[PDB]
Amino acid sequence: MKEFYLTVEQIGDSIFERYIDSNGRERTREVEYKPSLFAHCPESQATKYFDIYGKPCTRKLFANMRDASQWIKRMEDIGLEALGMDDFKLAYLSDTYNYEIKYDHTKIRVANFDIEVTSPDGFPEPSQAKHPIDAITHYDSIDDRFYVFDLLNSPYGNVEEWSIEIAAKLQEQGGDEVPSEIIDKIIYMPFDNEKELLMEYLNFWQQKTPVILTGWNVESFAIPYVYNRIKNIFGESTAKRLSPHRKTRVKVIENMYGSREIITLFGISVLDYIDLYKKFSFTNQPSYSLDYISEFELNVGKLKYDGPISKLRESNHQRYISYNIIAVYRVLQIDAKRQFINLSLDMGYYAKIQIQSVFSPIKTWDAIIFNSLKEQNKVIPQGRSHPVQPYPGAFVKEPIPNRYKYVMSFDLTSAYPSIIRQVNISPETIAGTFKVAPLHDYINAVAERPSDVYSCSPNGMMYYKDRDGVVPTEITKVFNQRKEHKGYMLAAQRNGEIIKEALHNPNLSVDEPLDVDYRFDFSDEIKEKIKKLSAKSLNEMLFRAQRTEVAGMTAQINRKALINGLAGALGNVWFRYYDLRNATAITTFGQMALQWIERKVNEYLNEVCGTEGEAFVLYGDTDSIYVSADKIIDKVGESKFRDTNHWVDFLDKFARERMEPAIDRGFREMCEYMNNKQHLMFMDREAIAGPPLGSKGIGGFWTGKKRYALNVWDMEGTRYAEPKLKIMGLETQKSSTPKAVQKALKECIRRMLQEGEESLQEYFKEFEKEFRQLNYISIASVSSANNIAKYDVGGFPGPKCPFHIRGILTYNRAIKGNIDAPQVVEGEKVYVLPLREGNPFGDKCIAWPSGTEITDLIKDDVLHWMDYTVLLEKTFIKPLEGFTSAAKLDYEKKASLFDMFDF
DNA sequence: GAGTAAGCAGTCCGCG
DNA sequence: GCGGACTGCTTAC
Ligand SMILES: O=c1ccn([C@H]2C[C@H](O)[C@@H](COP(=O)(O)CP(=O)(O)OP(=O)(O)O)O2)c(=O)[nH]1
Ligand SMILES: [Ca+2]
Ligand SMILES: [Ca+2]
Ligand SMILES: [Ca+2]
Ligand SMILES: [Ca+2]
Repeated sequence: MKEFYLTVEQIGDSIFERYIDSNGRERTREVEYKPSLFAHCPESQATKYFDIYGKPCTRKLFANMRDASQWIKRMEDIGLEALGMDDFKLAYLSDTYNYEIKYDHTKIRVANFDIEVTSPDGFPEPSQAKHPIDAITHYDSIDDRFYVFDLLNSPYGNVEEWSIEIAAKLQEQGGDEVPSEIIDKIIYMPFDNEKELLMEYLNFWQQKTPVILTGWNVESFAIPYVYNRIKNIFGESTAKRLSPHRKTRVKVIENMYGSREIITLFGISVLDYIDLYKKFSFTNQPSYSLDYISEFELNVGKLKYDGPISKLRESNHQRYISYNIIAVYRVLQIDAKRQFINLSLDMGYYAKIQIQSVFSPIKTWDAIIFNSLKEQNKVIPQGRSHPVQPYPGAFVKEPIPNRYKYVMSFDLTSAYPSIIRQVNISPETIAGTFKVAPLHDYINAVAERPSDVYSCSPNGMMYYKDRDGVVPTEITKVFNQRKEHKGYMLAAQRNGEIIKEALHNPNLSVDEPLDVDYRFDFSDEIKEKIKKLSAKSLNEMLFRAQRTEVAGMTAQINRKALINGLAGALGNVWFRYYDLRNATAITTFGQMALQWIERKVNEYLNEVCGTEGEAFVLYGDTDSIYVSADKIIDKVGESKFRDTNHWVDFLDKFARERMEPAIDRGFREMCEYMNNKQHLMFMDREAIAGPPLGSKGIGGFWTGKKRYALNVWDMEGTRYAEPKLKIMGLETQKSSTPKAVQKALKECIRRMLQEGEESLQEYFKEFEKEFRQLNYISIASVSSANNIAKYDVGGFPGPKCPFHIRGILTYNRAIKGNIDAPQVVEGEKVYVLPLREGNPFGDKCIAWPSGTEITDLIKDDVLHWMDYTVLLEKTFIKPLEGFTSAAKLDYEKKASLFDMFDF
């Protein structure tokens, strides 16, 4: 097989690489790597190395990596550019794997682990590690085994062995309900003292050395706790055995809020799953506890136990160990669904970076572009310092706040990357400039055509048509990968809907789910069988379909993120190819595009409807337009339609057969106008929205920019079995809005959009009537707790103190001297509740860590003093007021002359 | 060390 | 009691 790297590190003048050899065996090697860098030379000098602008360079081959670094300094002291890859492990990887990396995941050791630590004195800080590590579950992807390290004897209690028989029993049977599919995979190792447990853990670590190290919060908790604990017991160099190359760094992160210390284990690629989740999932959760995310991603119940975690090992060791094991499994289950480890690996090897560098689009693209240019013997520029400057982004049309009955939306395929490719925007494709007209002049086709010769953006930039830039070339490769996966996700999504329609009439027989590939639209024959299947079979199929759609989602959305990342990175000063002319070329072309096509669409629709100057485009943002289809519908008359699906079919056909061509024609003209390399402005229909036919539903509404609601029947070709709400920006979409209020507001919106004013009024009355009976957590607000110290004036609120911070300060005072009350962590999320005046907390609000029940010592008082009135007004009524007034609708029956009668 | 646009809640402060 | 300037947080794209 072809060889591929596992990890690479630079240590002095040495490259340390773990790799898989041709026999598929894991190896390590120290390499005295001899780097190269480049200096411009005169034209007189024969060379095969040119920089990106075509200037000749001379190769400087250094005897070691320090030599190359010193040379960079000397070049700075002279005032001349030092060209080439300055991150030597990237050059090494590039030189060592000069071919497309084909990797095999079954040879890559992936470790998932979680430790337990009993603490009678509050949170066990990793930097101190003054408490015994009393459990470790470590899952090894190559043995496919959960290795369990269990401390029986500890200063905090001596316990009996954990029972695999009891762990496997149902909870309702006194057992721990450890999932059956992993019972046979547990290897249990009890220990009578800490020292032998850790020694045995290290010895096992050397034998099964992680390549990818993951789990939940491993980077901030488990890894540094294990390191510092081993350090304190055995010494630093023993703790250093956690590194395959016996090198570590007690690191520091430089950002915006705080000052922490994590451990860099050299020769290991750490991907804390919480970080993967935050980057790749595109959710913002009110909490990031594993219980919460597990419930969210998998619909498994919260791991139940009695009393604090600081007493769990002693009161119920049986459950303590089982839960340690289950928590490890849960991350594996989330990854089986989301597939972020697979994605990370795909991207890492594609770019030829250290795998942990997937968190940095900038690093990722620097490597991709470097490897691309090197193939053509081109020499990359030296990174330069730049001052941070703001620059303009997208256009957003101010919408008229209102209800909007029928709406058809259209949006450009991969807009920013497509602009890059259309205009040929790259550092080396710059041809010059032209004198700009005001933007509106391009929008309205009155401005002098920018160029006969070059490809242009209305920002003033000109690019070569006759040659490809490394940016367009490489962004196109990743775009095409993205396209393929979106194709799979949408097919699976459509297949899902075929299955949901078939569940309306489930057959009564014993059958099996069909062996199909959900990535491709079901054949007619498959559709026929589906119509005969049992409910059991169908639901299993729906599950499989939905798991396929999730996988395509992960793979498509994050390749999209990567390419969109390339466009944004051009405006980041740390990017080697930083250039505000290129960044601005994209955004400004985007602004023109959106407003250009708004004009063309109003023109076209006025023409086909035989009217003039009517406004069909009601709203737009970045690359999207929203079209009022009321007149399209009135033109034919609502009477002519059989059911809802009939008119959805009409507008679908209208968009595809009439509008899109007119849109295409409009953009091809703009392409010619800007003399672009390639026409790539593809604006496909997104949503088809309206009320159910015959209903009092209002279809949709806008309250302002980025704030709207649509009852959608078809989305990018997916015809839903049931209408689905498309809500953007409104409180139901915000993680700060309480759970039960999101739910309540959404149901209000659903009623407005599908049923009408009377239905809405009915529901509102009920909610206000019953809401006081909701669980306090479900009605608590959520906020990130940033810069807490800044507003802490002797335990009390300082000036300009934010509401949620004041609650944190209220919490701190009420738990002062409470030994095991959970401390709020700076930068993390809290629940927040308003308090009635005269409460025994002495302030107007309280806040405690999200995802957790509030400590029982102050829960009582919180429940008693919660201010339901304020909580409803603030989170529910006031947003609902915004929705309804914009929609010209009432949530409560207004007073009227009819009040004089008895109905 | 991907980007900008833009909405809403809240504090401070003015207002016979 | 509510506006406007201000920060903080959060979303749409
Ligand atoms: O996180 C983001 C989101 C958007 N955009 C910019 C760049 C985006 O190109 C642009 C439009 O945003 P969408 O309509 O959501 C996306 P796109 O067109 O990428 O992908 P489709 O083919 O529609 O799934 O906004 C960003 O720069 N960053
Ligand atoms: Ca735990
Ligand atoms: Ca788009
Ligand atoms: Ca059937
Ligand atoms: Ca869009």
